[PDB]
Amino acid sequence: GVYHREARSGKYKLTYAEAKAVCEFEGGHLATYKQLEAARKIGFHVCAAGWMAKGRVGYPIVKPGPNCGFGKTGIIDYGIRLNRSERWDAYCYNPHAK
Repeated sequence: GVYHREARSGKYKLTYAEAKAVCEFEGGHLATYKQLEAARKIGFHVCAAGWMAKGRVGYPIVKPGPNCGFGKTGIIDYGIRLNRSERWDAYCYNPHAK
């Protein structure tokens, strides 16, 4: 059960700490790479850095955009950047997320 999530103020405003608090808020759990992958292959596409893993934020793109991803394939994750104080989206993952 993976679903994209944004900030109450707008995209690119959630920090690994905030992004999680939201997902874990409703007994949920941040989405990972492999997870967002199996969901990405089903149609999980979100042109925006989505927090994941212990603190890694990538850019999952199933449809190579012209100006968005410039033509990227799959999730574009490079790993943590040692700065959760960043601002992006938040990938949620709850068994029921209800």
